[PDB]
Amino acid sequence: MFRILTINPGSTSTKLSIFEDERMVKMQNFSHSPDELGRFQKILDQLEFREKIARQFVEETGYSLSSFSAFVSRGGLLDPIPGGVYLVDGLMIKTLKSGKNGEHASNLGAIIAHRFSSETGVPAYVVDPVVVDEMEDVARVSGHPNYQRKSIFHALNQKTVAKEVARMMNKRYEEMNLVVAHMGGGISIAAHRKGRVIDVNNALDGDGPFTPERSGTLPLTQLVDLCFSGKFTYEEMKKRIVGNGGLVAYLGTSDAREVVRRIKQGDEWAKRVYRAMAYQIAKWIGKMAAVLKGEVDFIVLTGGLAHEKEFLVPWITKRVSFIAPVLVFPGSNEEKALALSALRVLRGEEKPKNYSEESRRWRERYDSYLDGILR
Amino acid sequence: MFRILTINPGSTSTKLSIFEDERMVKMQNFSHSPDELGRFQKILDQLEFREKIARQFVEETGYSLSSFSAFVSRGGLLDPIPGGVYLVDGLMIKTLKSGKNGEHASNLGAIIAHRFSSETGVPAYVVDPVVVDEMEDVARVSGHPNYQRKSIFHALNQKTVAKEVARMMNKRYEEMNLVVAHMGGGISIAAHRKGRVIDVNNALDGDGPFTPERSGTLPLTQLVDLCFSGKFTYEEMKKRIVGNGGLVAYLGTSDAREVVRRIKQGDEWAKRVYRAMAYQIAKWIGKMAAVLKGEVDFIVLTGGLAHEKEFLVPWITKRVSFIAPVLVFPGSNEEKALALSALRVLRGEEKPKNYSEESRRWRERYDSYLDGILR
Ligand SMILES: Nc1ncnc2c1ncn2[C@@H]1O[C@H](COP(=O)(O)OP(=O)(O)CP(=O)(O)O)[C@@H](O)[C@H]1O
Ligand SMILES: Nc1ncnc2c1ncn2[C@@H]1O[C@H](COP(=O)(O)OP(=O)(O)CP(=O)(O)O)[C@@H](O)[C@H]1O
Ligand code: NA
Ligand code: NA
Repeated sequence: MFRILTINPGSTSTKLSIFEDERMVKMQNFSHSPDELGRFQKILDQLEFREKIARQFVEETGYSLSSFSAFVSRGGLLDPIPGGVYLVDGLMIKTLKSGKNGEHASNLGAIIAHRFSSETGVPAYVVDPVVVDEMEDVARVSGHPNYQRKSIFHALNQKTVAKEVARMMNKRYEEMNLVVAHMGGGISIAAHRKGRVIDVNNALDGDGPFTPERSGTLPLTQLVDLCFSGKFTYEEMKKRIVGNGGLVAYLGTSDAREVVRRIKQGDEWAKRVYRAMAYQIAKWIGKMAAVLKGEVDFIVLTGGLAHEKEFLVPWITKRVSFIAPVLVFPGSNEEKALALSALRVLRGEEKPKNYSEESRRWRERYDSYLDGILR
Repeated sequence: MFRILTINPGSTSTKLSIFEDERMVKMQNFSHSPDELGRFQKILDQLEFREKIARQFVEETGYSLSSFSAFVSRGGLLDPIPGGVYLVDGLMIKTLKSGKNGEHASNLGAIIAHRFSSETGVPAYVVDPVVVDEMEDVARVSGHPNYQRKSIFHALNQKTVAKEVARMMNKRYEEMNLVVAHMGGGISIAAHRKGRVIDVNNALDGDGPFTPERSGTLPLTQLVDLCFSGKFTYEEMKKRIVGNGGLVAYLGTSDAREVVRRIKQGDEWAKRVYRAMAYQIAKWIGKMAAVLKGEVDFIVLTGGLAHEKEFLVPWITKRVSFIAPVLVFPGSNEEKALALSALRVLRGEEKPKNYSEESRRWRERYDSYLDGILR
């Protein structure tokens, strides 16, 4: 019986849970109000504030941090790496604290687990960071030398549902081909070729179909124009990619249930914009089908939007069932996903990756690719 | 946004959770040691003890019981009723407190929700009690007039996975035919005919295949003999049906992972007994296939034992795939299951049943059946 602690720091919340083997024994979401949050200049300044909530969470359990077998955290903005469960080390910490790859609340998670680790000797891990990158070189070329397509998406949910589909039919994730569509506030559509995400859109940076809250890919010219059109507000213009865009920008809401209600009342602009979102998701799924050369076992719809079975799901299904049957796996459980990955490691069913080495192996391969600087 | 509280009292534990719509915000399992538990004569005496833990659980949340939209509890030993979400009323309470249908820790749940209800005005519900009974008359005949086959199983998990399978393929639970096998410490195999469990074994009372901890159906003669063979210990002989039987009685453990480890070491008695359990599950699935006249869309393996994909799952699959394809849906989430059922009701997507009336409609039909007393 292994007792595990999962750490999941988000932009506006902090989720923690305790697992005893595969059974969850405690979980609590600690939301943070804009007020309470704006009290910090840089994101790193929240470090002690959030650690305090975690120590407190275990504290009022009667258990001590040394009674745990592992501490597991959501990855963060680490350098590109293959999927898997990594041991938190010195290089990871240095990178996270220096925000060399950007600052994000999720970076605090690994740091927090590491300290819990230095005080108890218990192992700390991070699994499937948002920077998981397992794509093929051909997918990196963008059309212009000083631009690269990068793999930045909800890799944890992707990998997790893919393995769930396999396990459901007692097959191996490694022997299938899938098109998995994670449709939440962010939308990533990935091509899984034999356990490897060979191509996917850069969801986190706003590339792809538009979402309930993001605008997704936008017209090039019209952009470079409205770019320096005086309307320049590096911030304002920058929030139209991850904050103020998509359904919320057209209908004034990012709640699908609200939008479906309107469609049932005869709202035509609402239905036209919602239908356009499904239309885009379908197109991208088509892109990924072409990536797999048509060899697709299943198309999987997952994420919050997969719950909407009256319009969205049926619309997508009609357009893409010619590629492969459609399977719906609604939602996503980050806590359970992280704890199980740590259990597999503790049970010796999976080998822990070493971020340090693993990062070098990746950069070495990427650097050989990047050697296109030869004129 | 509806805030819901789920109440789940078990034999040795108490699980509570708080949902804000479909998002879980707090959950905690309160295990109770034999010492702390044996401090009460009758099960009803734990009433105030467990209520105190629930009030405390919400207490340290900052929220007040009146800020909730609903209180949801696991059913209990109520009189037979169709599946669904019931409003807790006076008749239910009277029945639970009087243990007329038996005493069980799960009975405390509804009672606790009801009080929370009388203090705040908020609605209290119980969903899919273990006594859900939707079988056909033909399935009730046992072979002897003063004996009836009763439907007592983990109806919540059954109903829940069945609907999940449907939703997965965007079809309606009401338009399919399934054989669902819940394989945990208790094993129920049910025939789902168009959204109605028309037949299933009385898992809770020890009828069916043997389990990791229960003996299941036993030889009649050998039983009636060993019945009054002096070895009579109404208790001891009674615990060989739900406590001391099955794998634990043969191998000395009810942990499948432990048993699989032994099989990998060459243990032959272990492998022979484990294989016999799969063998039995398969036979019962065959019984249910005959109940559906072969019209089966899918065979679904769910519950803890569904996690064991090295032996159990593959053994069952080989024996029954001639009936219909096999789908594996491991585990079971009671908290999420209860909260979602209350959300659907609060959202008006499902109508709440009235235990009082619903119980009469059931007994009336049963009584017409029972009218076989006409010589
Ligand atoms: N039952 C339901 N019916 C219809 N829509 C639902 C739903 N539950 C959630 N949604 C919608 O699906 C969308 C996504 O929820 P999800 O939990 O995946 O998003 P997120 O807020 O966590 C952001 P991201 O996906 O980038 O992490 C929501 O924005 C909501 O509009
Ligand atoms: N990952 C895993 N691999 C193999 N076996 C597992 C497992 N997780 C659980 N099990 C086994 O499956 C069985 C059932 O767990 P489940 O959670 O359904 O049981 P339960 O204890 O809740 C009793 P009941 O099913 O009657 O409520 C356990 O008895 C255990 O031996
Ligand atoms: Na777009
Ligand atoms: Na038996």
